Amino acid sequence: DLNDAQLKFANDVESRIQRRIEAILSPIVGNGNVHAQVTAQLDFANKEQTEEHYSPNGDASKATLRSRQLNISEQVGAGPRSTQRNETSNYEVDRTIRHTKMNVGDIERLSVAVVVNYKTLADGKPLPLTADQMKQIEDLTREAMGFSDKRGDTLNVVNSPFSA
Amino acid sequence: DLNDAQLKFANDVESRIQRRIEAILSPIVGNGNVHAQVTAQLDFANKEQTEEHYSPNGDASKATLRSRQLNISEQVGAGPRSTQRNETSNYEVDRTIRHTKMNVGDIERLSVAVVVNYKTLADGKPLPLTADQMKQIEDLTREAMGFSDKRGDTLNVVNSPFSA
Amino acid sequence: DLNDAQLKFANDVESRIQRRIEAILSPIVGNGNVHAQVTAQLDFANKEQTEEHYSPNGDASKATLRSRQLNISEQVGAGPRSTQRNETSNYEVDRTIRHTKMNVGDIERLSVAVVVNYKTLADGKPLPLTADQMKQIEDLTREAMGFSDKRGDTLNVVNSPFSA
Amino acid sequence: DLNDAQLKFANDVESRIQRRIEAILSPIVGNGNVHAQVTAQLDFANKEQTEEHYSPNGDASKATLRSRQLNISEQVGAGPRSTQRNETSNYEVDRTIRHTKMNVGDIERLSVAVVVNYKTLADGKPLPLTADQMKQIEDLTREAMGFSDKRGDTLNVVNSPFSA
Amino acid sequence: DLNDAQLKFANDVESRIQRRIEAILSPIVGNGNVHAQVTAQLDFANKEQTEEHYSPNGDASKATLRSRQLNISEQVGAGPRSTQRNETSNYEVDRTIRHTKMNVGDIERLSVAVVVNYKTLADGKPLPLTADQMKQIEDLTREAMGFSDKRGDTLNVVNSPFSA
Repeated sequence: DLNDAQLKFANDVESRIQRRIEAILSPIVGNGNVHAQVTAQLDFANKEQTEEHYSPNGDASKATLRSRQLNISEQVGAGPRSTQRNETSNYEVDRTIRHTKMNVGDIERLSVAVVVNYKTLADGKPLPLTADQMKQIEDLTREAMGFSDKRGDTLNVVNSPFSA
Repeated sequence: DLNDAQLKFANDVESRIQRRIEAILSPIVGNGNVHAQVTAQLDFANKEQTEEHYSPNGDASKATLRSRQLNISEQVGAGPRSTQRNETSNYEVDRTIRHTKMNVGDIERLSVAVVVNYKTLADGKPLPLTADQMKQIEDLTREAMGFSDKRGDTLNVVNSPFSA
Repeated sequence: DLNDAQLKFANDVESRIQRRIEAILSPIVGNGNVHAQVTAQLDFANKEQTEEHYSPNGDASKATLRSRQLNISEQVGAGPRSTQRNETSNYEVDRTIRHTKMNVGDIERLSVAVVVNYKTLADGKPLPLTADQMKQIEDLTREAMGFSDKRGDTLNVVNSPFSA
Repeated sequence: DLNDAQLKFANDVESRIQRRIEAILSPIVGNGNVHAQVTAQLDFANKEQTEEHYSPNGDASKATLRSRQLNISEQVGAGPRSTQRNETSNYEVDRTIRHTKMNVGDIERLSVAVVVNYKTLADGKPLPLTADQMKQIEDLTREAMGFSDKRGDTLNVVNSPFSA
Repeated sequence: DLNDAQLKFANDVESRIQRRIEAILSPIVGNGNVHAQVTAQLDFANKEQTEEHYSPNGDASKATLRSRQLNISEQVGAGPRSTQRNETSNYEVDRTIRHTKMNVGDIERLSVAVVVNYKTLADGKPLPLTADQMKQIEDLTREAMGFSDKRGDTLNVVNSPFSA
């Protein structure tokens, strides 16, 4: 029931990422000379979070006060000195409440496998690509897939001649 | 259901960013001599936040007072001196409450992949572009995509001859 | 639903900024010899804010009083002196409450990409523009776009010959 | 909905400022020899403010009193002197409450771009204008646009020959 | 009843992972020259979790205070010294409540078995593959299956000639 809807959601996301990669990889490598497939680890767990933050007021310069009683006594007779300080302070503090409801269906970790073809010249020899072109393909695929390191995304692009 | 609506929202945003990039990249590079694709990491999490800020009043110059009782006693007989100061102060403080409801569907991180063609002169030789022109394309794409560093936007523009 | 309305709002704002830029850039550069595209980062977050400000009254010259009790005693017998001052003061303070509801749909950051053509004389040679003319175009575009530094606006105008 | 009404309001304000500038710039520069465009940053945020002001009464000359108790005692026996002064004062203070509801749709910052043509004499040579005439145009545009420094208004008028 | 639905859910997930692997393994190894099967250990246990986190306030620099009473007494007569410090502090602490409902049907551990064929040249000799090609197949399968180490995923790809 709901599981099938989630699976179809994942399939559509993967297909659209695949198409976005193919769109940029087509003009330079050529139609059919590139194949990519995407798998997506998604987030279907309902989470609700409330965050409370208090600004520190331990420093007297940023401390906000409402009432303060400072009783000071010094009975000098060091000799028979007698110092007494009774201090009472009531503070008002900065407060920030944030309520967050995470979206259901977010992407947790995306791994993408891309395979490119060789280059057959007018003679027909399948000449492999170069390192610079491979780096360009890797960068383009990283851009298309929305590659990020916080998610833990992995990308692998290899070059090999396609079968007949 | 709602996930499909969010996905269509993302697709429309990406398509419009793509079209905006293509619009400026067309007059100089030429029709079809430029291809770009956009992926968008969006924000579909409902967040509500209330912020409270208190202006500090620790300095006597900016401190606002309502009532103040200052009892001072000095019984000089340092000898048998006896100083006593009882101070009570009630303050009124500046207060700022901000209530914020973040919009659903905002952009978190935008990465854009752009590929340009080579230059075929009247002879037909695919002459590659220059560094200055590449920098101009990068700047134009950054302007079109709304490039920002707080979001974490990444842009990659590479030059390569298009396939037939 | 609402997201589409927000997107159409952004598109209309961007189109009108584009048209305003084109309107001034047309008479001097010429029809079609200028192309500009605008992207707008907008504010669709409902914010409500209440601000309270108290005027400081720590200086006796600007302090407003309602009731004041000053008991002073000096029993001179420094010898066996005995000074005692009990002071109680009730103040009235200036107060300013400001309630603000920010508009939904305001502009946060505007970045604009403008491209101009070269100058083809009667012979037909595409002569590039000059530095003074480029500075004039930059100033005119800044004026049209409502360029501001608090928002974080970025503008890029480059000169390049248009393709056929 | 409301955003479109606000945008149309901004467009009408900008168009009327443009027409006012054109009206004075026409008789001297000539019909069509002047083009101006206006952009307006407006205020669509509902603000409500209540201000309370108390006149200071720390000086005995401007202090208004309702009741005053002054107990003075001097038991001279400096010797065994004993001075005691108990003073209680109740004041009445001046008070001014101001309640302000700012208008929705006010102008925050106006920037205007104006371009003028060259002067083609009977021979047809496009003779540029002079510094005095440019200063006069700048002053007239500042007057028409309602130029102010508190708002942060910026004006740019440049001279360049119009294209065919 | 529900068990059959869960089993069909597992079968669909396994089939889609199998198809994703086959899709990338087809262009290089060839149609039919690759066979893969997937088994999935799934999560059909309903879990609900509430998390509470308190920011530490043991350091006086990050400690937020509401009321503080500090009575200090020093009766010097080390001699007959008498120090007494009574300190009472009330703190306000940061608080974060997270409520999480894990999705039913998540993947716990995925193990995948892939078998590839040999290479029969024009002569017909079944030449085995190379180490580099095997490593490429392993990497592609890891990318397709969403291989992760936290889950405990295991992958085994072996090379052997297919039977008639």
